Amino acid sequence: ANCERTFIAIKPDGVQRGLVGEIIKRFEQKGFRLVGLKFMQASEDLLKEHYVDLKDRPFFAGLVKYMHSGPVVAMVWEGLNVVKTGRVMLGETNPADSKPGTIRGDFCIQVGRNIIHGSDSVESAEKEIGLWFHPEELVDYTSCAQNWIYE
Amino acid sequence: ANCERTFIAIKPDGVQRGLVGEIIKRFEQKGFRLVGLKFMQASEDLLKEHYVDLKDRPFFAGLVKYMHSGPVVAMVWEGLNVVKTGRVMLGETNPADSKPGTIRGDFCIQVGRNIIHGSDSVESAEKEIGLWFHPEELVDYTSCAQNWIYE
Amino acid sequence: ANCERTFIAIKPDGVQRGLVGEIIKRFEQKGFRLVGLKFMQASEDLLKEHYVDLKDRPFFAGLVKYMHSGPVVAMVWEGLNVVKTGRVMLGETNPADSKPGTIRGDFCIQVGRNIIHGSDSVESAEKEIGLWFHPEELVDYTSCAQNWIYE
Amino acid sequence: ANCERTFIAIKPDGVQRGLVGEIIKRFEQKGFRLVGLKFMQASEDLLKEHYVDLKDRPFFAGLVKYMHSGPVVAMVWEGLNVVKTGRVMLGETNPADSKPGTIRGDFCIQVGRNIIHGSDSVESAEKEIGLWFHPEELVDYTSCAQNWIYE
Amino acid sequence: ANCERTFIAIKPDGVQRGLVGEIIKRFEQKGFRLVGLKFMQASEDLLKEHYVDLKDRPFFAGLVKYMHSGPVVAMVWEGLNVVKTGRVMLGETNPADSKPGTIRGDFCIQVGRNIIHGSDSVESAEKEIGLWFHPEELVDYTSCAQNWIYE
Amino acid sequence: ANCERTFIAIKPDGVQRGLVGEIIKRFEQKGFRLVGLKFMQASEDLLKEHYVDLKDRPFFAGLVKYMHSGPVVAMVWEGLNVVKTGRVMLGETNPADSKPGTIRGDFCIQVGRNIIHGSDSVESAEKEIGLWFHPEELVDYTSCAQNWIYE
Ligand SMILES: Nc1ncnc2c1ncn2[C@@H]1O[C@H](COP(=O)(O)OP(=O)(O)O)[C@@H](O)[C@H]1O
Ligand SMILES: Nc1ncnc2c1ncn2[C@@H]1O[C@H](COP(=O)(O)OP(=O)(O)O)[C@@H](O)[C@H]1O
Ligand SMILES: Nc1ncnc2c1ncn2[C@@H]1O[C@H](COP(=O)(O)OP(=O)(O)O)[C@@H](O)[C@H]1O
Ligand SMILES: Nc1ncnc2c1ncn2[C@@H]1O[C@H](COP(=O)(O)OP(=O)(O)O)[C@@H](O)[C@H]1O
Ligand SMILES: Nc1ncnc2c1ncn2[C@@H]1O[C@H](COP(=O)(O)OP(=O)(O)O)[C@@H](O)[C@H]1O
Ligand SMILES: Nc1ncnc2c1ncn2[C@@H]1O[C@H](COP(=O)(O)OP(=O)(O)O)[C@@H](O)[C@H]1O
Repeated sequence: ANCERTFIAIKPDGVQRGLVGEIIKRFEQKGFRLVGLKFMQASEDLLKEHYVDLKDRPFFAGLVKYMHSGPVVAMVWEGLNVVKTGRVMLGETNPADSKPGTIRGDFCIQVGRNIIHGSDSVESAEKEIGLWFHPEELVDYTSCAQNWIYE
Repeated sequence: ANCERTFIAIKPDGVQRGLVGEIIKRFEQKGFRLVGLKFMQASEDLLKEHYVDLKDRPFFAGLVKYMHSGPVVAMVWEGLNVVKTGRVMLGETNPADSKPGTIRGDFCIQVGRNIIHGSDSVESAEKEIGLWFHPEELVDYTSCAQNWIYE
Repeated sequence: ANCERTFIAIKPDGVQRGLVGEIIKRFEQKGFRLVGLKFMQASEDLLKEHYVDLKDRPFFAGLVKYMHSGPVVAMVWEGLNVVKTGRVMLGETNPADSKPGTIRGDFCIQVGRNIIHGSDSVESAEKEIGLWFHPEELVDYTSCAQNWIYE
Repeated sequence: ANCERTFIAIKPDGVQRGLVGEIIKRFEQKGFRLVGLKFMQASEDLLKEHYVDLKDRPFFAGLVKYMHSGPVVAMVWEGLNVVKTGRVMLGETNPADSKPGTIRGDFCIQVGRNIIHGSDSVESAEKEIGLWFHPEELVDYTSCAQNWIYE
Repeated sequence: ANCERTFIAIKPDGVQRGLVGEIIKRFEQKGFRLVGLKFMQASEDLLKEHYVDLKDRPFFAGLVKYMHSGPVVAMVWEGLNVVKTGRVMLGETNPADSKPGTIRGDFCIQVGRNIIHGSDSVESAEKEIGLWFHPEELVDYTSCAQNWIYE
Repeated sequence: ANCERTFIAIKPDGVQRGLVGEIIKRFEQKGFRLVGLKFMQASEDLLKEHYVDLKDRPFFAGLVKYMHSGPVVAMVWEGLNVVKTGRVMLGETNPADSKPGTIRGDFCIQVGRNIIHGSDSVESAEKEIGLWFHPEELVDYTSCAQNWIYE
């Protein structure tokens, strides 16, 4: 098995374009366990604290704005190397550099409207999870298919 | 347009059988607007109240127990006639009576494992939404395709 | 076999909501032949003759305006009962009476934004076919699968 | 649970048009258990003995021919009311009368090239199963999801 | 944003093997705009100017014959890097070097039956675009999702 | 064309997680020809011989046991470079190293539960086909789209 968690957020462009279910499907079909799921308009404070290590950049202002401009689906997924694998499923930050088959590769175009975020490290993951979710919103259960997903 | 809402819950079998994404995708692609989304283990109290109109039924205690046995995905969806046509999308209560193309017709077999719940009326819907969600959890936004979904 | 034809048009909500590829796909996988396919910004004059049998109706005016308000995907499909069965595939004129499985029942909500036009009759189809398409534009070929599609 | 079995055969037109996996997917996603699966060119004798209760009809000659003209996928599926439900999933014999959402409804056109067969009764089922399969080709195992499919 | 254009053609194997709806779908869901769309039985003269840079090559003769041997779906797609990224989406010229996820990598096998043409450059695209399409036939409109597709 | 064949088996996790249809569908849609298909519980003897080149590996006994723990779908697929490009479709041995768009990249997580086997060479392929199938079980037919898949 493995209880490694990651934080995946669907951005407002992802919501606005009706990509929520498709994105969730990709994680389910892969065998990752859904741990947390909420739908929220994320506050400026939250998005600032979240994207904080990128305050120095000339897209940060417009970033926080856009991320506050609509609703986001906040998710926590569990499984073996979710963080790393999840990021591969996502694709490269820039959808022009994301390979076909990937989420960004398949469904979006420009880096500022790249539909989705996912943690870049297990460090980022736990910070992002504590920041977007309350402990009691992370649900624990066992997949019926656990023994067929994991040795 | 219409601001009518319905309550849709994905039952623990739905979550266990990896249908969250699929189900959300059908509501999205139909043009309906996601208003609330949460992942939780429902308390028996909650469930008993949820299903209070059925307290006098042979299946009630089983229903409550089964509904408490795993996590559910609680959702709120908005649109013209969402309640009535949301139920059409779900199929009949019994998956044997649900037609191919409906969520239950396509994805499940037995009545006690019918994967999804939908409000049966506007009155029920609002009772159910108030019971499962706080109004601040319900997100207001306008679909970018609104004018293309509604005259 | 049968080389009967029908006019199917994907209205501008269809195009705007990105249902072009999906709608074609459903006719293809049914095993109908793509006879002609044009992406046209239609005209009011063009629309009126098409909708002449509805000039008597209140909505007519705005329909023409809506039908005129953005690009359409204009198409001809060849096959046995492509007229009649294609209308079963469209679902009812009102998306709220359209069954899940049908194109409207899956992808839209309101009678006035019902994403797709089909031909009510072969009578209407021939009338319709010639108005949007000249014989030059219509294509003729044999489906490599024809023998497996019809005895 | 329930161990009711049915016999589903994909006809050569269904194989030739690449519909095998899609058909199997429909049964899997529904929750039915795959019991038997073989791929075969079916003998005239077998097809005659199989379609025997229809020897009196003016399509029987051309039927047996066509059914022998290519390979068939022979399947056995298990579950609650599989025979009856399987036939609903299939659709009406004539694809012009099969509803969208159904296998025939979605993927074929003419009754002589209607892609698929499935037993019309539990009587037919067991006869067809003994006739197409050897006992040792019917595999017994338990779905990991059995308790989520069945009460 | 970006209103750059590219020529994408679905070769006659693509059309014969029923991949029209699926290919469009993949460009749509990527969030590119359908500029123009014609189903043409192409000409040898037409094909030669297109394939002029390959007149020096052995296969050229038969390519033109194959390209000429059945209907094509001729299309223009508008978007940011629709030329370049569209070629990543096509996969390599040889389907055997095309990655799974790409259109060729998923749907075809042999270099000489590679189902789809895309533009090697914007240089080539403009050259290509004008040859198959006149300005009348090209459509102009704004995607209701444009704001969510590009910052 | 090409009459090269490969052996593909769906491992018991593949069958348990409802991926039979999905997997077959990818081989079909790619243009490859299904030659043999059988559903069976593999004997340890069979499996030990199947995997004889790996008898000296730390994982061998586990592999055999796991492979014996449920039914597998044994298949034979034909086409130009099926062996090599069949493996490209599967992903890397380790699903963590398999790219999105591949069967393992999309559908599984751990190396010991990597859902599918494909022959690693022509020599292996023929050894494997001879081991799992009798030549009379392998069905010869011509795809109706052959001329459209192969020059
Ligand atoms: N040059 C840019 N212009 C606009 N937005 C950007 C740019 N670079 C990054 N972003 C946005 O900021 C977010 C965070 O950036 P980064 O951490 O580099 O990528 P990722 O989100 O893939 O970890 C990205 O999701 C992206 O949408
Ligand atoms: N006969 C039954 N046996 C077991 N469970 C049942 C039975 N009837 C209904 N249920 C469960 O109770 C839920 C609520 O029942 P009801 O309100 O009658 O149907 P609906 O869900 O269509 O509103 C159903 O979705 C189903 O899961
Ligand atoms: N009550 C209505 N209100 C608004 N628009 C309507 C109404 N009825 C029909 N329409 C529009 O007019 C078009 C043609 O109407 P009609 O010919 O009766 O239906 P159909 O398109 O099913 O043949 C429909 O596709 C629809 O967009
Ligand atoms: N009028 C007809 N013309 C050609 N083929 C037919 C006709 N009627 C039935 N068939 C074929 O014979 C098979 C058996 O017929 P029947 O038992 O009536 O339908 P089903 O297969 O739905 O049980 C059908 O699958 C169908 O393909
Ligand atoms: N070696 C080859 N043998 C046969 N046909 C080829 C070969 N190389 C290319 N072609 C055909 O010629 C077309 C154009 O070739 P080229 O312009 O090099 O590739 P692309 O279409 O990727 O730009 C291809 O789409 C393909 O159908
Ligand atoms: N390190 C491992 N731990 C557990 N199982 C393994 C390991 N490596 C390989 N296997 C299993 O053995 C099978 C055969 O191994 P190998 O031939 O090396 O890979 P491939 O399947 O790519 O040919 C794999 O498909 C996998 O299921």
